[PDB]
Amino acid sequence: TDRVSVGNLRIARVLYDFVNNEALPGTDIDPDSFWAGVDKVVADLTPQNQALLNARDELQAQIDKWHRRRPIDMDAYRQFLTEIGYLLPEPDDFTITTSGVDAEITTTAGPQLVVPVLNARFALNAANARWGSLYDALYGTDVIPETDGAEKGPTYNKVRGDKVIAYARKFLDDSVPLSSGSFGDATGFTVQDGQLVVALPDKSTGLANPGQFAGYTGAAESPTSVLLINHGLHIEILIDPESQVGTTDRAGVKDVILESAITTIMDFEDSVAAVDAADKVLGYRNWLGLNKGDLAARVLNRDRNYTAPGGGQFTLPGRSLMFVRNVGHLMTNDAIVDTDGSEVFEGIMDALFTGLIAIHGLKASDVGPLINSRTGSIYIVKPKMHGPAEVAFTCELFSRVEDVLGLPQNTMKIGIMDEERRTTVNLKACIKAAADRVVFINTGFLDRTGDEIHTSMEAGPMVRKGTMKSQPWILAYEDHNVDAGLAAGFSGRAQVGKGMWTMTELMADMVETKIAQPRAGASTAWVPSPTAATLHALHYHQVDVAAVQQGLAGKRRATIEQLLTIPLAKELAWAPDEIREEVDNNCQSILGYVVRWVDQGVGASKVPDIHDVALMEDRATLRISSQLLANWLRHGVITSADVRASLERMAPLVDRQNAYRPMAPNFDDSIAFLAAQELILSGAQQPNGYTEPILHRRRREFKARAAE
Ligand SMILES: O=C(O)/C(O)=C/C(=O)c1ccc2[nH]ccc2c1
Ligand SMILES: [Mg+2]
Repeated sequence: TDRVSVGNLRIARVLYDFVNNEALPGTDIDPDSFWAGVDKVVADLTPQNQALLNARDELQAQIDKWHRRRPIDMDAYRQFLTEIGYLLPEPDDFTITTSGVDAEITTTAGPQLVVPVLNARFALNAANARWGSLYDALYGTDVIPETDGAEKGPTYNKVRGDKVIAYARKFLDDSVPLSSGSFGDATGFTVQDGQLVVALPDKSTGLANPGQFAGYTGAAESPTSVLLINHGLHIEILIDPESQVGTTDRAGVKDVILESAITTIMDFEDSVAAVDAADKVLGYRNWLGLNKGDLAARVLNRDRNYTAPGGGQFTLPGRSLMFVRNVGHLMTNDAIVDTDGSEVFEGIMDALFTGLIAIHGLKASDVGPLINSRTGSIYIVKPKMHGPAEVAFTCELFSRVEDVLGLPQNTMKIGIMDEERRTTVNLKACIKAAADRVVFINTGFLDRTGDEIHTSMEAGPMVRKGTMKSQPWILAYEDHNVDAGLAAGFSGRAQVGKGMWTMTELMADMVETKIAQPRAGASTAWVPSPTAATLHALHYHQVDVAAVQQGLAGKRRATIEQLLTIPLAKELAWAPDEIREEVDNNCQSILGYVVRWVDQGVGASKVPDIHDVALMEDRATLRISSQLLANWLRHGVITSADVRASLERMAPLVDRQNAYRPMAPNFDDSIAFLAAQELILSGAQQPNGYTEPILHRRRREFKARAAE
């Protein structure tokens, strides 16, 4: 049909054509030595991949047994885990040796953006979100309360605009402070002899710390803009009295631009639905556009030029340093199949194909104008790993792709996600396994909750979904992550990252609460939009991360006993109503996500919950919900009759909460509905509670039954 024959591999034509005509040219790599390398690498590495997945299952079953066979004694649970190799011994202290890393990762602290790579429009904006308007972000979201007078209507509201402006002025004061006065009384900006002087109504002043003055545009007397700096992040004041917002401003300021999303993660994993070669080629084509510099729908902003505080003409990068998030070790994709017809490990494929593609990010001009890494590294996030032997295996896999691609060893750097229990209680061993390729560690708290629930499925009922964020195990897990990174010398070398803020409409809540992440010494945290990146940039001007990290070293705040504390609910924990509610809540979350996945191949979007509070979540949330319900089922809390009633109930609301095809009132005809049912009912049987097998299968079912 459409398969090409390369050795033991039968590649899909769409993939074979794309790689040949689009990816390879300019890579200075013979289009034949490559595919041989694909064939070799697949053949040689497929064993160990399959052996590691078997290890997971073997381990999972011993744990299922120990709980079935009955209290809960911590010291016993701990000895058992050690006995089974689950809980490996902790290595001697060390320091990572990664090099060739850009400043956005080794040094800068600031928000990290995650965008689905199959959406070029999102992917463009995310790349362009290195710089963002603070007026926009304040005006458009509820950071400035829509009280009275300040309501946000079809036209621009001057009262609301004044409210934004005051917010930004107060921000300026608390970031680049004046030696005397306050930006809110300022009337003009000039640069005179390399210093910056702010025209106050009664006098003039400079910055308290004059070094925070980074540059400017336009003539030094009537500057177009003035560039500030705090905590290694740039602030830009756009000056134009001629403008709309300009005339109303006491110093004629049009805007304040913040350096926001310092890095972005282009995603092939949980934020996309890609079940075939057709799907993977789209994301591949976009990642290529991104690496060349020519992705268009609206284009990638080019770099920003400035005048240094004297006369020199420097430049700043206009884009976010891009990572790519490959899929993990579990799934296979039929984009490539062997002679017997077995599907090829998608993880190995992603390494070969995202690595190849990223070579363009390394070179400018002719067959792309734009450069990702200034230092010659390729940044890859590797999710869903369980233990140091799976980290090691990812090293080796990268070592081999490099050989195939002809890059120096250690080019491809790894972004380690701490989002599986077996990784968590062995994190030091995971970092040691990747000591010379590791550019971050990051707490993937949602997936981590999923694994947490599935690992102890046979122990008893779990606490509700909302109760998880406050649990002893997850607070220990968050801190433990930071101690290990800092111990291994991440400060000034690698990022130390935290999770995603899914409540996309609740920005005031984000601005008030997300500050805790850098306060815990994390040099980066995840946001789901360019706007939330700008707002989360504020926290880094408020919190000196370098120092928090500095005064956290040497400390150990988690014990293994705290990590291993299973989030079990106590006896008589819940009234009948709180259960019905939690059931309805998970069924609506599962329904509204799965329906967009199977029917439209959307892996991440703005989906309203039960109360229409819009949440932008991905498969990790689904993994939590479906595993939670599955767990309550397994342990008596609810029945099978209950699940169906809830699904049946929530379905028509999801339909009304949404091109779209309604699941109600015809339930066993919607493949999506049958998927959401399967996810819950087959939940305990899924390997590690993983949601992709069912999802992939059911999406492919939808694709087929729609061709005619
Ligand atoms: O915690 C995890 O397991 C994790 O890796 C997070 C995510 O991947 C994630 C979550 C929600 C999102 N909304 C938009 C994008 C997005 C991404
Ligand atoms: Mg995850």
